[PDB]
Formats: sequence, structure tokens, C-alpha cells
Amino acid sequence: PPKVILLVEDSKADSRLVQEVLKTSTIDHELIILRDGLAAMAFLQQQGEYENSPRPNLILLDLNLPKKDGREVLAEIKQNPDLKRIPVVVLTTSHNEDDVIASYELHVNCYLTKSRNLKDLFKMVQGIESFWLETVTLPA
Amino acid sequence: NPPKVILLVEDSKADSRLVQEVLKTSTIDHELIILRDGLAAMAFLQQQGEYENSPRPNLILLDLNLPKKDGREVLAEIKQNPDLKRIPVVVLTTSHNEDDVIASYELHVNCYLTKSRNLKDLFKMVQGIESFWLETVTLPAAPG
Repeated sequence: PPKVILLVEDSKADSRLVQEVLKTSTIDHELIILRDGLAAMAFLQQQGEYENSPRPNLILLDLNLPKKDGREVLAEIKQNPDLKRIPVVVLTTSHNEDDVIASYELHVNCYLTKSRNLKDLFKMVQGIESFWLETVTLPA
Repeated sequence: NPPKVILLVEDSKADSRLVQEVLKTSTIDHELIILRDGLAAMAFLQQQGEYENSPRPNLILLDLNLPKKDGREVLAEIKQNPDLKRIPVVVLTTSHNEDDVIASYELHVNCYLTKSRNLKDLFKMVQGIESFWLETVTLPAAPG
């Protein structure tokens, strides 16, 4: 039963980077990428055509998204009894203290600020993979 | 850039000494506080006794099995408190019973880690805790 990872990111460059890191991952997984907050909620809530969507074991979320603020996605995921158990890793450009605090207040599992260079973002995502997919004991 | 405060609630001397060893190698400016029981943990977080004016932690490492007060209760106390719920909590405990894991995530633990009885295994795991949470994650400003 490979781990299902949901990435909510609209930046092609950033999503392709995540795919590349996970590409050589030794842990069998399935990466699903959505580009906006409305698609993300529909998928997670398994609404309509998404009724057969797989439950993610881990969610990578950028607070800055098209169609629906990732901050709303975070809040709605963490207040939903059927989804709040799923670990959410915020990976965003935003770094102001107010955003960080509010995000942890909404119960985000961890907040990561995307590195200024892709070379470093690559290593950051490698860190996400190693910790959440190989070190952590995820909920069933 | 104030030093990061890390609180470790663990009664097992072997395990806490191992954490000290790993966190000692860190290049991240910080202070490690080690408490041995559940009541001591609550006293520290509520800033009572010698902990008056003690800065809140930016990261909490918590063993669920503790004397005096259940680590599971401590976890619940922290995540339900408006003035402490923002603090990341990493459970590091022996039990890996799926029902115990689920209960912890349901109480909003940031992550659950199973503590191996082998110390070489544990050292590697704590290195992971250090590199991810102390060097990669943006920890929230502790509540005043």
C-alpha cells in the first residue's frame, strides 16, 4: 500500500522539483498534484467526480494559491473531522511572523518557507521526504 | 535572533542523554530543557516554581509514557490551550499501537515517532528530528 502524497501547488517549476525529488524516493508512493485550492478541497472532500479519490497520507500545501486561498484550505482541512488527522506540511514563499503563527494556530503540522534558490528547495524537499515518509509514524 | 527553546519531557535517562548528545552537535543556537515527569512539564509551560519567566518552547519532544501525569494528558493540555497550541509537539514514544497513534494525531500532535530500544537507531532518528525541525522548519514565535 504505497503512501499517497497530495501536493497543492500552482508553480510548475516548484511542482516539477517536488516530483523529481520523489522520483528517486525508495518508498513506494503516489504523488497527486493539484494546481488550485478549489480542486484541492473537492478532491479531499471527495465531491462529485472526486468521489473515488484516494485519501492522502500526507499533504504538501502552499498557502498562496489560485481560486481559493491556501490559508482557507488549511483551516477547512484541519477543522474537518474526517481530514484533520492527515499531516499537512505548508511549503510557501510567505514568511511573515503573523502568517506563521496563524498557520500553527490553525494546526498546520509544520511550516516551511521555500528556499530562495531551487538548488536549496531541492534539499528542503528531500528533508520533507526523509522525515515524513521514512522517519515519522503516520496515522492509519 | 533569539535562541530556540526545546523542551524534552522524558523520564528515561538513557533516552534523554541520547537526545542531549545529538542536540549538542547542532549548529542552531538553542537551549535544551529536560523534564522528567508530566507535572514538571505542566509547571514549566505554565511558568510556575523556578520556571517563572521561563520562555515558552519553540519545539516540544514528548514521551507519552510518564510518571506523575500521563504524557497523553500533557499532549491534550497543550493542544487545547489557546496560549500553547501553536507550539509544535513531536511525540517520541515506545508504543506504536495504531490506536495510540491515531489518538495522538486526533489531539493534534504535529507528528508521532516510535522510539527504538536500540540506541544507534534512536540516535539516527533524533538526528532527523534535529535536521528537520531545528534546521528546516520555521518554528513559530513562542507564546509570551
